[PDB]
Amino acid sequence: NEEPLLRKVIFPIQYPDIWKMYKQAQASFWTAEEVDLSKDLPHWNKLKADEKYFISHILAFFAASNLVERFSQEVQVPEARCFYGFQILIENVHSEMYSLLIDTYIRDPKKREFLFNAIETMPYVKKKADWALRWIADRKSTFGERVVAFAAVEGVFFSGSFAAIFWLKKRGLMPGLTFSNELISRDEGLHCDFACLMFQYLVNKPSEERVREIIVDAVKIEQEFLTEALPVGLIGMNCILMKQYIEFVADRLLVELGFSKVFQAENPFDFM
Amino acid sequence: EEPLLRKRFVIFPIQYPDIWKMYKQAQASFWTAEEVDLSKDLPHWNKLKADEKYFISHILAFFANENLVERFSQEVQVPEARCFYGFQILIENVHSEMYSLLIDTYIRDPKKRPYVKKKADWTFGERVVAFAAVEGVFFSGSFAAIFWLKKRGLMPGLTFSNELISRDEGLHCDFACLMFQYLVNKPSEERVREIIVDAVKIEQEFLTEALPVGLIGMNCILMKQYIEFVADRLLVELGFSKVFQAENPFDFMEN
Ligand SMILES: [Fe+3]
Ligand SMILES: [Fe+3]
Repeated sequence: NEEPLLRKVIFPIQYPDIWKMYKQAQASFWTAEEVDLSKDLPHWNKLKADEKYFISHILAFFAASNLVERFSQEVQVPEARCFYGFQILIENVHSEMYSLLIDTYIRDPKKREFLFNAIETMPYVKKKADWALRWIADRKSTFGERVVAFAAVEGVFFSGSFAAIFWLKKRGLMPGLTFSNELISRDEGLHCDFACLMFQYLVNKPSEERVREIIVDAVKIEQEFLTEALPVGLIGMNCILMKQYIEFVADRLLVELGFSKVFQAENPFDFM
Repeated sequence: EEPLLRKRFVIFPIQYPDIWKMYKQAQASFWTAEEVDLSKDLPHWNKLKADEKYFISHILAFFANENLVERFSQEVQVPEARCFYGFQILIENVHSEMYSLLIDTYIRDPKKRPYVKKKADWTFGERVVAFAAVEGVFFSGSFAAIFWLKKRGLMPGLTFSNELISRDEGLHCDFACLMFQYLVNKPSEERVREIIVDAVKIEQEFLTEALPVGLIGMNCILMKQYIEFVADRLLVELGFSKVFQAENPFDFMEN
């Protein structure tokens, strides 16, 4: 309780800018039903064996993916709690959408079964697990550290896959997948932005050194996935350029938290 | 332990269609505070008596917890249930914003801007019922009081917000009953009564001793009856029998 966010009639609003972001969340409310998948199987069938493997897998990883309930309890400002309550909900809309997309492109139930049991095995899930239990759950962890981890989960992890799905939009393919990709990644941006806003109200925040360790570690994990394990070559993208994008994204985040760049990586993707 | 408390990778194909249908119903009743127009209430408020202002402000003060759903939501494993609870969390935030706006609209003077204690102190199944009780028994008499204001044609912002909020609590309370059905081990009829009947006592004391509905022209004996009626309706919903046998006295609460 040295911290304004942490210390124990919502109106009038004390924090207009926390509140403005809640209001932006509400403004952009949607449901998985809103998204039209009727024109997708034709485009899907035009994809090649390697591109279907890739798309079906990154979807499964999106689906495989509860720290927000913890922040909502911990943070004591009503304005913030409203934003986290909306975040809980919209995340559940994300899951529905991924389930819908899979069910639309993987029609046979046993194929879905093979697919998911594979994905539980894989490194990307274990590595992201180990990272969160290292930087969130450790309980030598601090609140400032968790805020930075929180921001990374939203803005570094899956950043490369949103980009991959945007690359397909460039080629006029799969309008339901790409349209839902836009809504979801927009939602993540806002969530990443909110975490960066909270970080600005901290009395005790972590060393630039420490902020780099959390962030650059996620970059390690995300780059490995999309270049080593499930390479973007599978859908005609360049690996080197993707590693660079992940770093541009991570540099942007460091600067949002008020620190200097580490990688100096420019954005390689016009379409982004 | 229990199906609702035990362990999914992908929502579809839906497993508990009845719980899912409730989530979809919640989604279909989405609203925000700004959709309720409070710009004709102050003139009405200024025409009220001293005792009507007293009553309305005080119930609005007690209207102004979903810590508990941030616990149910974490404990329940069935994805369809977790979806409903997510949406419930959102809607109670809409409710609080609504009640803050109302207070702010009528009690413009900052300086001006009990029952509380009895609620505070007051197995998964027990918590479900106590949870159902909060939605259903607590504040049911306050909902009826504002439906009385509507019958006299007063305070249209308050009364409309009340219709919306009442409807949500109905759904939220119904949902706690659907959860209760799915329990394999549930407390006996004896425990439910204790929880529901303690609830009724607290609510009855509140709207007839501390802050009598007589202040807005209502009959207390009848308000006591209606609270008992709501409690009865809950007991039967949870799969038990009535304890009070109370008829709903209010013709205006019949739609
Ligand atoms: Fe998110
Ligand atoms: Fe409720």
